[PDB]
Amino acid sequence: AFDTYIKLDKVDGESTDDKHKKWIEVLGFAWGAGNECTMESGTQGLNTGKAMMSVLRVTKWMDCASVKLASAAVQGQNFPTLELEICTQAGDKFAFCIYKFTHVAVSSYQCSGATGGSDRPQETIDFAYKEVTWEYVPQDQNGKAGGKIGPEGWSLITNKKK
Amino acid sequence: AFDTYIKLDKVDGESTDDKHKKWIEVLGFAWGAGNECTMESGTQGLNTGKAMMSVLRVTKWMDCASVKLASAAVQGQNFPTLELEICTQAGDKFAFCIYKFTHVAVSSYQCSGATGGSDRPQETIDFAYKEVTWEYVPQDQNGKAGGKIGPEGWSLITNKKK
Amino acid sequence: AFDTYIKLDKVDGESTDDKHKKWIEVLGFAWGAGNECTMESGTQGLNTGKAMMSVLRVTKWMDCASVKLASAAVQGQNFPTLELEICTQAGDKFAFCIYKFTHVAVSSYQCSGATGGSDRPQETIDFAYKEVTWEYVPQDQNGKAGGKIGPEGWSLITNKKK
Amino acid sequence: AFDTYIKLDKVDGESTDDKHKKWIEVLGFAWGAGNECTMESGTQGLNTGKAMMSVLRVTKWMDCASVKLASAAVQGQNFPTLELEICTQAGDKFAFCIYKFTHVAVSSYQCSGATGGSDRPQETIDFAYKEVTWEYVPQDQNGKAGGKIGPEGWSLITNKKK
Amino acid sequence: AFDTYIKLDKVDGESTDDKHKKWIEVLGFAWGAGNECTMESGTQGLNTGKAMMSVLRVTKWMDCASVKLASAAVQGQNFPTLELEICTQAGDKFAFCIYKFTHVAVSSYQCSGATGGSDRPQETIDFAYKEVTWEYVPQDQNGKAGGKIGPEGWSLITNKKK
Amino acid sequence: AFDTYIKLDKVDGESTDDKHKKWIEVLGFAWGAGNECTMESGTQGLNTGKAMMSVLRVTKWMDCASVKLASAAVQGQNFPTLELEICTQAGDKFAFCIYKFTHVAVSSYQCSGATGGSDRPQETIDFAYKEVTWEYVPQDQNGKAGGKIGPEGWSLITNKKK
Repeated sequence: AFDTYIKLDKVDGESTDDKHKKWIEVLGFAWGAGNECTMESGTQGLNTGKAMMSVLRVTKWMDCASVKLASAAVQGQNFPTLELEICTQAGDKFAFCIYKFTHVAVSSYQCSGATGGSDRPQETIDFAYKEVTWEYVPQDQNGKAGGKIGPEGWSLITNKKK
Repeated sequence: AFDTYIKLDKVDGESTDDKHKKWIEVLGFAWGAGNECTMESGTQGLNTGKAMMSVLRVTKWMDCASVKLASAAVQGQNFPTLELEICTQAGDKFAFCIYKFTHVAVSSYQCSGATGGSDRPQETIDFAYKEVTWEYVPQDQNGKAGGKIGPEGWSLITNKKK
Repeated sequence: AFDTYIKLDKVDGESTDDKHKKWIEVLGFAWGAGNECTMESGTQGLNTGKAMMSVLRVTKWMDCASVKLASAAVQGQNFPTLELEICTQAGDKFAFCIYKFTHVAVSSYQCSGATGGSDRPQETIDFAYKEVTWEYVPQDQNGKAGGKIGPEGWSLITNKKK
Repeated sequence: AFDTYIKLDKVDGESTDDKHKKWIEVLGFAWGAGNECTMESGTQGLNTGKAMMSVLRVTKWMDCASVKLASAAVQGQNFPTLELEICTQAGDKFAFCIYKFTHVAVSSYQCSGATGGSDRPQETIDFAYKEVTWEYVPQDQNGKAGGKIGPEGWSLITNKKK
Repeated sequence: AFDTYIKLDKVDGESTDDKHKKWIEVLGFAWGAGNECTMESGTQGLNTGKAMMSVLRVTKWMDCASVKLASAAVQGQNFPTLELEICTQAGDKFAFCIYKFTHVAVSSYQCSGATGGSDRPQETIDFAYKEVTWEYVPQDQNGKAGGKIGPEGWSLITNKKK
Repeated sequence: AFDTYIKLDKVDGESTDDKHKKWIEVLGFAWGAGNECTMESGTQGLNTGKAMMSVLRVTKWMDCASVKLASAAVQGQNFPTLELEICTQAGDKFAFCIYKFTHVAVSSYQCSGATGGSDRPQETIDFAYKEVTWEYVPQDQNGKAGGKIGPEGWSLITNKKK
């Protein structure tokens, strides 16, 4: 259920499934946005102010991407595009949620090792970006998919939509 | 027990039950209000000062509303009306508590994915607003409902009741 | 054991037991007082300074009082009298502790809903006040009650006892 | 094991055991002292500076002392003497630790009620003081007691020993 | 699984396995790097700013290295090289991750003892450094290893790569 | 396993084992040292700066030493020597780690009592000092001991080694 993959330009991960070959296998993502809307209690309009977005926080094991992720950090390396993709365990293994970032960087890379229990050390990566898109897809109780829900998004270079 | 649904103007969720078609299915809500009454210990009257209210914090899975919720955030999108509704599992599936917000915005949208366990990622949404109403309904031990308890509320535009 | 009820002037709760009809059924109360006695280590006398008291923090389910409690908050509504009462499960269901507040307000009302597990949402209410009284009653191991322990208390309008 | 009792001048608690009639039965005490000795790393001598002591934090159920404890708080009531006593479950139910405070006050009284589970609400009391004494007594593996370990202590009025 | 060893110049640990004789056996490592990339939302470029790296936090039992580690701390002792190495439990016990630090110091040494349960006290060591290298190696599902992933790294003396 | 004893000059504890008669039996110790080595990222050398050490935090039950420990606190009492010693459960009950402090004080004494469960109240003592030594001893898998690992240490009066 909710198997998550993520793609970086010229950065081979280790995945194996048909639709995500050499992608990076990821556990959790965590991501957020929201504006500066106060509870005011004195102003007539709402007053949304400015828009804002959060880094994406990826969790995953060590793989073949580690070293590049490690270097990316201290290198301030610019990527054109990061694609996040969560795909259904059942149904048709399709992506019911397709995220898309543009102008991405690794803002932090962390590493740590349980020691003697769970296999594979675990890393946590923070991906800073400029632009992004949501895209969601429902699933027919009959197993199959349904219509895709209008790909929308936002840009921190323009402070406009999509 | 305590099944919670929530409605937004022109924002189809995914619900299915008769009374809440295409509504957004929600787990928890959390909401609060209260004034600035100090323990003083020097003033003769009570001294309630100003009134205040909190954002509503919704919890729910990803659905078809996600993308719109996502966009709403960075878009500062204004909605006329948000209706919250908690409905009894037994009895007559009626709403024993009907909340009503007027002039609503999404102040924050957060996203996160367990990775490989529970199904469906989970989002947490903060809804800023201008006005609102409580409304509660008791339930007859004989299963059925009882009289509705006077719909009351408050406005941050007037700082008056109802 | 330790069943707690609480009464507000013209504010029907939902209780049912003989001695507390239409009272508000409550789970926890939490309450505190104490003065500003420092560990000094330089002054000869003790130096109690000023007296102080805390809000009472009530916990309970949603009931018929909710809406009034909700309104009370933003309304800064003044009540003459709040009576707290904890009554023995065994023995004679009598109140072994009788609290009494005078000039009460709701300083905050909070709401929240588990989602799908425990029944009934849960609210937490903070009651600000001016005056109050303890009153305790022992219980005879023979089941029955014993003498009542001198009703005492204090006032924040006078900073005197009882 | 480690049954704790505590005595206040003209303040009947509820205890029953032979050696502690009408004393107040207590669960935990928590107490501390220590000076202002820094890790310096620049000064030749140690440099203990000033001496200091902590309030005693008592935990216990509601009893017949509650009301007096409650009043003591807001009243800044001065007591001459508080005796703490921890007594062995086995052996001879003797006190292997005898604490003694002089010039005591209640600096805070807190109250709280679980609601519906454990019996008896629980209060936490902070006792401010001027002077105090330790006294400890070993126990013969043969069940019986041993010699008492020199009653020592300290005073915050003199900043001298015993 | 994920057995971790670490080597210091002229500092015999206690390990025993063929490939890591007299090395120091370690449980967890924890390590991190990342730059100062803000979510900006006003600047056109990304703006990675400066690069930065974290201390390495080692966890291990007391061994023969303890005393030297202890002395290193207060001595500010400079080492040329610290090699970290995590080796597969299965396959060929090879190191699928080879870390390499240059110009290392012990910035802190901590000690602590459970008391009576787990064997061996536990120490936590922080290793400050100047330079370092990642190096990772995949593993053939057929048990054996695969190609090594380009040894990269970074230097805080140059603020350049590798 | 890892049985810990500690000795103070003219301060009889309660221990019983042959090698530690009347010593104080202790559960945990916790102790630390380390210098002020920054991650700099601008300076060429390492830059260890100053050396520093932590108090030793002892945990133990109440015994015959309590009262003296209690008095030591408020008395700022100077001891010449504190010896810490952790001894193997198996093998030959020898001390595989011998700590030695010189010019010791009790900087804090804390007390607390579970109430009715675990036997014996528990105290936590902080020992401030001037000087100290590590000393470790390996153990032959054949049960017996091995060579002792050079007794080293440090002084806060000189800021030199051993």
